[PDB]
Amino acid sequence: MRIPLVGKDSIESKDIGFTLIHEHLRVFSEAVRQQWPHLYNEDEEFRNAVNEVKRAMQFGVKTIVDPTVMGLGRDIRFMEKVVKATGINLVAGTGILIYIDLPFYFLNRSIDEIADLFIHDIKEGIQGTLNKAGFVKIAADEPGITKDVEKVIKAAAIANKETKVPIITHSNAHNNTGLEQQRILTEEGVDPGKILIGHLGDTDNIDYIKKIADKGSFIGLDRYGLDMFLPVDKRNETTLRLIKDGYSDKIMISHDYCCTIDMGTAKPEYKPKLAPRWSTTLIFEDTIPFLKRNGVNEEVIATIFKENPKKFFS
Amino acid sequence: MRIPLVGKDSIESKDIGFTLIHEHLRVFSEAVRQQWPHLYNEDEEFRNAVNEVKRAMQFGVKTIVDPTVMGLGRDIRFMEKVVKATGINLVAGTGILIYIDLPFYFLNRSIDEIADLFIHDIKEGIQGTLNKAGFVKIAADEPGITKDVEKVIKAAAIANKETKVPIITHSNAHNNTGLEQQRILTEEGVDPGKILIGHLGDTDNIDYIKKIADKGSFIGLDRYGLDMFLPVDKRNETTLRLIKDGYSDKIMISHDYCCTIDMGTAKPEYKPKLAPRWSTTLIFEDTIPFLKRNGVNEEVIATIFKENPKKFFS
Ligand SMILES: [Co+2]
Ligand SMILES: [Co+2]
Ligand SMILES: [Fe+3]
Ligand SMILES: [Fe+3]
Repeated sequence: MRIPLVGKDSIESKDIGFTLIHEHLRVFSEAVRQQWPHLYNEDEEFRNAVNEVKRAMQFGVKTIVDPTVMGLGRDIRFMEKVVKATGINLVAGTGILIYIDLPFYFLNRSIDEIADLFIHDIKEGIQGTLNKAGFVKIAADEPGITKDVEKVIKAAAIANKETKVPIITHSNAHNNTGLEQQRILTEEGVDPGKILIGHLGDTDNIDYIKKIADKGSFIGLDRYGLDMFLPVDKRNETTLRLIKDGYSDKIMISHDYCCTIDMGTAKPEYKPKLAPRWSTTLIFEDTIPFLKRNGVNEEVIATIFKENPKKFFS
Repeated sequence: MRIPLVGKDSIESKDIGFTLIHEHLRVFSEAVRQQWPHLYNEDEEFRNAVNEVKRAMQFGVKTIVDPTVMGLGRDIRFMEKVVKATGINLVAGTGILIYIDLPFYFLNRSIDEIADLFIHDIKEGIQGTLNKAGFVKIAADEPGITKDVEKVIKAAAIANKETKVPIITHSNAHNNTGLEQQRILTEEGVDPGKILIGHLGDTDNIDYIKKIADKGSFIGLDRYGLDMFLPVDKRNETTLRLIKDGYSDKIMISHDYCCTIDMGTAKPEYKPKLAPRWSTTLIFEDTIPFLKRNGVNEEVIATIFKENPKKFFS
């Protein structure tokens, strides 16, 4: 297939190259930014995103997939400015990130109406531009598969069947929300190989992770650097074990890094070892060197960062 | 006190004149408008608001209080354009309308931080303008007094104690959310006479309505025309009974009219009598004529629409 890119002509999926599948140029709550602009500094957000993207490119990253959608402050014009300043291939998406209920707008509205919003972004363009969405992003977390969460999942299935774009999820690794997302999507006719079940790297429960991979979907070991969810060393051991056991062709690795994010800062926790620097390049500083010196060869690295994204977007 | 007005110098509260205490120039879900602008037409929204405001002014309305805040799409620049086009006195507010949880921005943030946002809008101005907020708006509905709902209530109390602006609420008339809002605010030191408990006209449970008025707060008979909550005739009978029983000095009347609103349309219900035309002038067409021909004198009308707002803002 051809993948739409922000600020560029679309590319063939075979040309995606080395990809970070889950990173955020910027995240914010739409209602807070609209109501209290004094809390934000767009110039700093722009500088932060440009600098992070440039650093990723210096390590060989060719494409970044950014699943900032409704609920996380997607801004296609900000994204296109970052592209112009860096030259990155940037894949933007459509979708909705909620944990409980949809915004009031959606009262009395059908799953088809929700799907039409996603299809609009895929076929016509995002936010009044010709930049088109290349995937759909959906979520579930601690509250489980609520009524409105299910509506969004089913709308993503409709958009995938109509346009063939893949689906990226946010899940909570400690309930079975990821497993439920996969099942609900596949029951609607979505190819399991067109789904990335997100945030599975937040657990060391390898049997749960493997169960989802064995059902055909990519597994998101996608929060490297967020020690609050799982420390880097345990993520590395889980990643290494999955590679040793033959799961390279389902593994996707990223950081979920937010070059800026507006949420309040949680209480710091200090451990014996110096805290890792969460960024878009931590895997080049820590994870990839760790895998290599544990015997993981170059072909595994190419599978995870090139072949798997290529398949996902094919 | 002096009441700040959008696009005008502040006025003494004695000069507020005939007031509609709860009307919306425009409502939308911030995240949906940001992500799917194709669903909206600002020129139509502007025309609708200007035309409604002009009609209200033709019946003698001097001031409109608009409690559109975070969660309902407050836009101070849109409001100031409507003022420029009409000459209305418009009171804008600050606050947050949620039913369950706050946006992700508020994770790990204190009640004091929330109050600081409201105080910023009151003292410094709304959305980067010098238009200042003249009241705080808070909500609770079917989910009851959740953790985050309580946080917003307590933040409104802090803002009221610091700045002396009054508090308008949204409640669900069929639970005791309005009674709970009143109690929580008064326990924090808010004068009950600085509170309007909203949406009480949605019930004909006169004992519940009177209980709140007797605890010192204004009662919002504030959704005239929304037959889905309560039909006009039963609202009129409840209003008349409250007047007959001596409650004029606590009654506030409005329509909650939204000149535009983005929410999906509920299923229509057709009754034997022609449905009333919900607008900002329905009370001049129906309610006020009904009260007068049932013996309600001009002094009652002046109490409800002039003296009560004056007290509320004093
Ligand atoms: Co996520
Ligand atoms: Co309300
Ligand atoms: Fe993310
Ligand atoms: Fe309202």
